[PDB]
Amino acid sequence: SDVFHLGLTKNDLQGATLAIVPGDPDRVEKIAALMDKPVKLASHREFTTWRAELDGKPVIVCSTGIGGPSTSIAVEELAQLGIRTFLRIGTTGAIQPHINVGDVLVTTASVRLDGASLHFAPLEFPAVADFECTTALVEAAKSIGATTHVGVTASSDTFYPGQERYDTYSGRVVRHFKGSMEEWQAMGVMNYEMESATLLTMCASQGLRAGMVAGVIVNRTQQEIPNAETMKQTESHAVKIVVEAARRLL
Amino acid sequence: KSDVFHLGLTKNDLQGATLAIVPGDPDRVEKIAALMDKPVKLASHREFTTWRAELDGKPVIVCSTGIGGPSTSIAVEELAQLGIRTFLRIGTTGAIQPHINVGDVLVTTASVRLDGASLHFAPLEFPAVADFECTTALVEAAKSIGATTHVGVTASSDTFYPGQERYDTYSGRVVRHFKGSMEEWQAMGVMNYEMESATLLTMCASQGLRAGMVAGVIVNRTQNAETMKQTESHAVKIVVEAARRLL
Amino acid sequence: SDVFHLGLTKNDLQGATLAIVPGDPDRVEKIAALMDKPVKLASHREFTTWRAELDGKPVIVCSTGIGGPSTSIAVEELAQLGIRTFLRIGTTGAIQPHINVGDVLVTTASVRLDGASLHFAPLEFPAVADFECTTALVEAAKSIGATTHVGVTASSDTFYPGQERYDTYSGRVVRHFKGSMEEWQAMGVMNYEMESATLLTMCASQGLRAGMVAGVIVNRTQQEIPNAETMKQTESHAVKIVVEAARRLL
Amino acid sequence: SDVFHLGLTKNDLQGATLAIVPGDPDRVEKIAALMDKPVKLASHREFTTWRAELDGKPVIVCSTGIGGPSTSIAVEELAQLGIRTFLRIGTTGAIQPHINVGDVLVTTASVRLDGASLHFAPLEFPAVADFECTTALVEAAKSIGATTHVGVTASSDTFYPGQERYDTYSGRVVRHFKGSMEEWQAMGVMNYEMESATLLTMCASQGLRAGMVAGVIVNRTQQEIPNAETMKQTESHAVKIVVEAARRLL
Amino acid sequence: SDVFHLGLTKNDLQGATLAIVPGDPDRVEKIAALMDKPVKLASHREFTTWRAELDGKPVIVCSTGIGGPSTSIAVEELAQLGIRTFLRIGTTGAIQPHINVGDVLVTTASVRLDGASLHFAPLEFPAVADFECTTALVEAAKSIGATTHVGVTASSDTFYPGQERYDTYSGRVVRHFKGSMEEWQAMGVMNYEMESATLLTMCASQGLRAGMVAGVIVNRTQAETMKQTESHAVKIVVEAARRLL
Amino acid sequence: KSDVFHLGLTKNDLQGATLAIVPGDPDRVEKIAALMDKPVKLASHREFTTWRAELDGKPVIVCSTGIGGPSTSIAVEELAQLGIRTFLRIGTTGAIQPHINVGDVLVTTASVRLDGASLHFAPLEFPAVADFECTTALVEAAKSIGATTHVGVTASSDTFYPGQERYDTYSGRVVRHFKGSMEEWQAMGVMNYEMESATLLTMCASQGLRAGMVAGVIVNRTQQEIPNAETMKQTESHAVKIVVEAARRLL
Ligand SMILES: O=c1[nH]c(=O)n(COCCO)c(O)c1Cc1cccc(OCc2ccccc2)c1
Ligand SMILES: O=c1[nH]c(=O)n(COCCO)c(O)c1Cc1cccc(OCc2ccccc2)c1
Ligand SMILES: O=c1[nH]c(=O)n(COCCO)c(O)c1Cc1cccc(OCc2ccccc2)c1
Ligand SMILES: O=c1[nH]c(=O)n(COCCO)c(O)c1Cc1cccc(OCc2ccccc2)c1
Ligand SMILES: O=c1[nH]c(=O)n(COCCO)c(O)c1Cc1cccc(OCc2ccccc2)c1
Ligand SMILES: O=c1[nH]c(=O)n(COCCO)c(O)c1Cc1cccc(OCc2ccccc2)c1
Ligand SMILES: [K+]
Ligand SMILES: [K+]
Ligand SMILES: [K+]
Repeated sequence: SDVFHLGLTKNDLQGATLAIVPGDPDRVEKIAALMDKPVKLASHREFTTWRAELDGKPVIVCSTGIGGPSTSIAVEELAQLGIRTFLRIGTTGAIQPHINVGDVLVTTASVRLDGASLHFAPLEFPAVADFECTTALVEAAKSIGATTHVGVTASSDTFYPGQERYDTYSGRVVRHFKGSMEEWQAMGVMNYEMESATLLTMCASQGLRAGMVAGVIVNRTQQEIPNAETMKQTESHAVKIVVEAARRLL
Repeated sequence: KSDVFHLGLTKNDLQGATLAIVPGDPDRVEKIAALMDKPVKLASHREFTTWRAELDGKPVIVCSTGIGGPSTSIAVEELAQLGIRTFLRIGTTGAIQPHINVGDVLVTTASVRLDGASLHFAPLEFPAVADFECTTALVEAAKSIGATTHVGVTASSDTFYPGQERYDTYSGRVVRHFKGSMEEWQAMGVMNYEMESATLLTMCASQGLRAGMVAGVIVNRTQNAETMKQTESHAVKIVVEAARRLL
Repeated sequence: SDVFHLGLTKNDLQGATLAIVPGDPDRVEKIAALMDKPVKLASHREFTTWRAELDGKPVIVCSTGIGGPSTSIAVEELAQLGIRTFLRIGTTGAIQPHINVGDVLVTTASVRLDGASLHFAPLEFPAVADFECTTALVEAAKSIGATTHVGVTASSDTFYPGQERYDTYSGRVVRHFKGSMEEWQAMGVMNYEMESATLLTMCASQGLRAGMVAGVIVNRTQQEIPNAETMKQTESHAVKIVVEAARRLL
Repeated sequence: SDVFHLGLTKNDLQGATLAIVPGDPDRVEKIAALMDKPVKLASHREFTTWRAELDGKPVIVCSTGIGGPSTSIAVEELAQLGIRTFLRIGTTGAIQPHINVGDVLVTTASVRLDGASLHFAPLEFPAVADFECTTALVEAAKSIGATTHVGVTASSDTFYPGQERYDTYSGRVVRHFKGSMEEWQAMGVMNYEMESATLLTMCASQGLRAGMVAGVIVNRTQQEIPNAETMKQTESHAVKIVVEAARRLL
Repeated sequence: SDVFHLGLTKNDLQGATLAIVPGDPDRVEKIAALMDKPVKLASHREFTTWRAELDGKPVIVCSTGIGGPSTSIAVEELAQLGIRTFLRIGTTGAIQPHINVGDVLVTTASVRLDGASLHFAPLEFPAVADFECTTALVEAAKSIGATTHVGVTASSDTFYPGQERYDTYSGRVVRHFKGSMEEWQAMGVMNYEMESATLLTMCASQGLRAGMVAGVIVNRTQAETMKQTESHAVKIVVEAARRLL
Repeated sequence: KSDVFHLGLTKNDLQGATLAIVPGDPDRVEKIAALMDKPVKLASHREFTTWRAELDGKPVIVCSTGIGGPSTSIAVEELAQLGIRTFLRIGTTGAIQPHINVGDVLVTTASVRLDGASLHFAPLEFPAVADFECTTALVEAAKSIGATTHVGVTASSDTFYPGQERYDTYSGRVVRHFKGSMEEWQAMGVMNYEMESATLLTMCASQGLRAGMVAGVIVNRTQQEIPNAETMKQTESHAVKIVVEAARRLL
């Protein structure tokens, strides 16, 4: 292995410069199966890597795990191995009333409610997505025909207090995050997730291209629990979009 | 006499216009408006000069903001009250990357917030990001007229001198916070310096308004009078062509 | 010209070391007319410059515009040309019930609700006026006989949200500035304006003398819309004080 | 399941109130095997859970993954299920010249170079370990006879820039973290890891008991590559200490 | 004198490496009297210094005054003279309902509501007590038989607004501290005092050992017992010093 | 016996006094009070010593604050509760400008806030500014007795050592934040270092109380590190005469 965590060599990639980066290790195979000649490379901790082919060109699929810290490890080590373009796909909870479950969201930039992004750039630096990657995702969503929303995402280091959840062990939220959801809502923020602030900041400040797409599985203004059947269809919809976007970026 | 506090305009003056081009210089307002059909002056107060014109049978507004976030925030807020929903900024800039030449055109995706006024609308963690439709329109308009274009991040400062790390000043010193800042921005891939985009993009993105940013390079910090005039005409043609696609 | 923005040479000043700095470019001609031998020097962007004579000594009047950014340009370039003393004249809105419309205010120091001051000194540094300039303004106010208050001013980078105005397009104020006016009121702050924080900080941290005087045109506890008759008389009253103060500082 | 991520019910725990929380899902079986009646419960994403018995009392072992974010999900959902005491075991890189590879470190408190801790308490709040937990670990290390150091730990949201590593894709470190290692060294900080700031802050501010122990696999002042032989013995040493400390806290 | 403020030479210490550091200059004699052969060395400003014998070993008692600033002067100058272990004793106001007047509190670490700690380490650094010192204080509390609580302390640069007191001249508390007591209460913070954050931070970041113990004289949620509580706590800090010689 | 928590004073003890001179050293209180008519000792508790005197037929208070903002904030609050409305501080200082000499007098217009206590009264953006009437009286009194006076900005630190960039210490190190800080304040025109002005001026200006600050230079940091004990004695007596004369103008 040429790297500390992923368990991969330069030869394993076979000249790949683009990677799709989901959060769940168990979802890596499903994405790679949509492309040609899928093969397993490695699995260590939360990092599972598969290789595939797209229009005769090698492509990587690699899981990051939950959160900025493990995402920062995966992105750095993939960059060392030659990756220059990163496309993230994940699940999300919407905070706007007009956004429904099953909708697809493309992130232009993120609210930095994380710690890892500060290790690459000061807070004043924008957590902005690459223009070519964002274009490819919006065009891919229109190609397959989905309800799409484009805008700002709130990216939090926690699932609970940072997203103003009160049904917890303590039942309390620290002063800084008290009434924060209502503030983001008024500012036009679409949704909550946990990795995009880190990914977009670290790529934009290091000459790497990054894009972000997500499927809505819950709306915070309507309900609190997701549905099992609709989630699988929504995940399938978002996967098709990210693969189609990767096609345009090769 | 007036519906607003500073601009001196009524809703009737706009004639249903929802788009506005916002330069910094009051003197350059006439020049932009003359490129479009039926140009007419409306008001001239302080640093704010407003002109109305017609683009493809649709009314468009041109209004100067002056230098800096404070007066930009006054102009944008008062124009939004009058019915404007789309704002397109055009200005001059100094490039900090060696590959970007004088005469090049730059489109801003988002800005580094080295200003104060942006914080009056959203906390620092909120991204000073441009609208996707506006950015697309500006990029496609630049390709239409044929120009050397660079797309990326811009540093937006509340000063011209210390915040942009200039040492040829009265004091000859730069405060600790900004010492070595230019080298840091350069390493992070930041294209250029200007003085208004962070305020404009933050206030628009956090209030449901569409904003875009385009600039012409007149100097490179790592390295002519007539070349500055040609660069302005090149950039002005792009912002008008982009406005056509957004109507 | 020897400067980037103002369009002036060192010769145009003719040995001048003091400058009166208003905000409105249209007000420059009125202030210069009060002094002997007025002449137009330059007009570029928001910067209009006039040269006059006071007691046989050359004096400059130069507009800064609204806000710290353009003010920082004007002051720096004037300092390069030889100016060592700066006196600001402007309008203001009072936040104290005991201060009435028509009163004159002299600022000792300012609350830094701006960005430009930070480009010259860290936040812990006081935005304080020069003692000789402040004494000259107070004694000039007593010379003409006007109701004067001396104290602290809040200096904001915006006209609307930073001064807690809710009659706007969005009708919202960001968390940081919510309830800020009530806090400044309890702390004894007299008024709101938009330039003093930048001017006083940049001068005090660079060895330049600076003073600040203002006329109250509106009271926030009483009304919102100003007048026409009383505004003109207050602006004529305050201008007299700033010229009289310049006589003492020459 | 009673929770969102772990895939566990309250009855699965069988009355357990203590959990050992490693980072690596693969290390869970190895810790559980030291105790009586070890059995698998669930495996979802980076969260693997096993149940065992210690002196006739049920105990839980659950993986957190790398980083504060996934750690915060695991700790919260375990607290919902009845866990009140948390003991972390991990690997670390030492930054003091007097600490040898193979040594064991017990953390009294942590430097907060993370984001997640801020979602529970403001920066001024100490990321401090529980006194009873710290005592148990120190006495357990004395029991088996290991070389032990007790003190402060630096806890970072990144593996690379936040720990001032320069052998990377960019080869640069952001201004904030430039020269930071030398600063921590002078302040007597022992080591770098990635989860203790989150764990200790979130427990101390919510009435939960937490302790932290680690085995040194590399010294940053000596070499940059860990020895893949003594590492197995070091991790075996640290596991024995955490299990013996758990015995004392039942 | 070998120092700027304290008025002491290295010879005055007679080889002492441990110091008990109260806030009150008038309480220095009272603490020393519990040990053998106490003698006054110096009295300058708010710094009163006595030396005594404990189990045949010399021990220093030196007042710091109220607040981080004067504390930082005393600790630094004592370190120059050879002191390596510092044990603080004081009074406190509890903010938890379960802690009674007369109880004894041992601080593991402190909430940094002070300015002086920042002059030694950035805010992210923990104001944590030394493990050996904390252990000795807990064991000494059991030795005399007190009702003891161990945990986190809020350390403030003011007595009034920083501790959310509204019975003042202004009757107001700045926004930053409005509702702060309730927040600390929910986070399990035991009490308020004015020096621990400075002491613990400056010692932990400079290789010096420090411990903190206090007697509860008032409960914020709720003369006679005030003197008894102080006598109880002083006995503990001297007994703790015995185990650290 | 006492109307306050710390000072050990009743409102009746003040006899109608509204002005207080506030030094740092408890042992310097008697020296200032001896300059005025009918001096009497009221109380001595902790670092707080209080004397009462008469000035031009009007009662005046002298009360020590101790070193640092924390104890200063206690003294000021409890004196205000007893009716004091005007505060004048006197102390010793170390100059950081080459042109300021030992024996000079400094009057502070406003202070750089390198303290913690000031934040408990107003956010950092609020200026630590002195009262205009108090400042005017201090400058005029200095010219009255004839002294070399400088008016400007003071750096007010929560420590004596690292916050004032002293390296001759036990550790020999200064935290990143304050490394190179003295050179920065020097370039910005800051006159000197002391330890209480930021707290005093902020808390008074934000609560409707009048405050003034004056100090005597006993050391210059660019010239030396250890003050001459003979010159300190003379400078102290010089500064005390000014603060009493300034108090006369404000009654
Ligand atoms: O609100 C959310 N915030 C987020 O940050 N994310 C993104 O994934 C983070 C790790 O789960 C996310 O996705 C959601 C949506 C959501 C709501 C409730 C419970 C969720 O979790 C797992 C689960 C439990 C039961 C059935 C299906 C899924 C997810
Ligand atoms: O470096 C820059 N930073 C900027 O923020 N801007 C943007 O305009 C801000 C107000 O001028 C900007 O454009 C430049 C480029 C530049 C370099 C040197 C001098 C400049 O000033 C005005 C000028 C001087 C002489 C002839 C024409 C214009 C502008
Ligand atoms: O509340 C104020 N805050 C301020 O910061 N300033 C200072 O001028 C900033 C530039 O406008 C200021 O002056 C005022 C008073 C005021 C209130 C309402 C409208 C104002 O604007 C211009 C106007 C409109 C209608 C009639 C006369 C003047 C000014
Ligand atoms: O310096 C460190 N910082 C840390 O934060 N951690 C803690 O684990 C975090 C996830 O690896 C940790 O442990 C170390 C020690 C270290 C140094 C170099 C490479 C390392 O990585 C994995 C590995 C690769 C090859 C052989 C053994 C271990 C670990
Ligand atoms: O609430 C407190 N906060 C604290 O920071 N401290 C610590 O001592 C700091 C200086 O008193 C502390 O101890 C207390 C307890 C307390 C409450 C009310 C009055 C107090 O003051 C002195 C006094 C007044 C009247 C009778 C006896 C003692 C002390
Ligand atoms: O540099 C200084 N910074 C200050 O903050 N102060 C103000 O007094 C604070 C408590 O000493 C202050 O005064 C000085 C001048 C100074 C320098 C070295 C030693 C000093 O202390 C007492 C002393 C010791 C030996 C001979 C004479 C005086 C005072
Ligand atoms: K993870
Ligand atoms: K302007
Ligand atoms: K003190």
